[PDB]
Amino acid sequence: DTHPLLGVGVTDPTNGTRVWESELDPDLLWLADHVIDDLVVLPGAAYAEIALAAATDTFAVEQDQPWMISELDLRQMLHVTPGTVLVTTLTGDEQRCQVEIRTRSGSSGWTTHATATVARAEPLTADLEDQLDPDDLYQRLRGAGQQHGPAFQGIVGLAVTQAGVARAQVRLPASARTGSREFMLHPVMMDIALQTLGATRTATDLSALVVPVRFAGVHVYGDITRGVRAVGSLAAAGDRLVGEVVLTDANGQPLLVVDEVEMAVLGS
Repeated sequence: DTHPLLGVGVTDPTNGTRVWESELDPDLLWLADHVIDDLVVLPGAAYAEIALAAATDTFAVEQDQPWMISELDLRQMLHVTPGTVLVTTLTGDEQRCQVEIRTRSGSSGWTTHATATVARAEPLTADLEDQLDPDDLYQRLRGAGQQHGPAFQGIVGLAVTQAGVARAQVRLPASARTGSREFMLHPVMMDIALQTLGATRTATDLSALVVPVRFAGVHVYGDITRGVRAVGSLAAAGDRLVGEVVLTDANGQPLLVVDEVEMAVLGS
């Protein structure tokens, strides 16, 4: 009953830093279903889950979704090969804390893949659609080398505003369901929410694919797995493009909102 991504923790008495190691294998539940250029790469959303899971395991809190992620940098993609060991540290207090997520090659070597700053949760017109075919979006993304398996195909309905906002109908697929219990936030479900940015006009106007590299302000209010509508916008500023996405209830209540998703073109 231990967290399938985070694994088992131990606090280093020398410095109060907490440390978890975890065995990752491509054949792990629906990891196989997120691939890039024929390589299984762990989805960015996973780091968010790990960071939350790490905070929860460290500090007991009565609140249901007690954390928000101030920010999260996706410093390097992790190609999930057999017997990958994923190593998480956490420092800081129960108000604010830093997570860092690495993989370890043997002993004496680590590669940092993500860093997150977790904090306590803060509580809670002729823009009309061109209907779109989800199967098109997926086939396009397959063409740009991103192969979403069955578990990650949560976009069951899709459309774009004239303003270029992607509005999507999402259902967490069957294959993604199993193993679900242990997650503070379901990485597949979040990934799905995030895939809408790919349908945003800025993104489409851009082979090569656009991918998140940074999150800021990820808010969780419930079992996003219950989320059914996902709306993503993506503007281009500076040299850099940044979107928001928000995932909602059947009763239109926000389940997950990420205030900022910095994106970047990747050669494929």
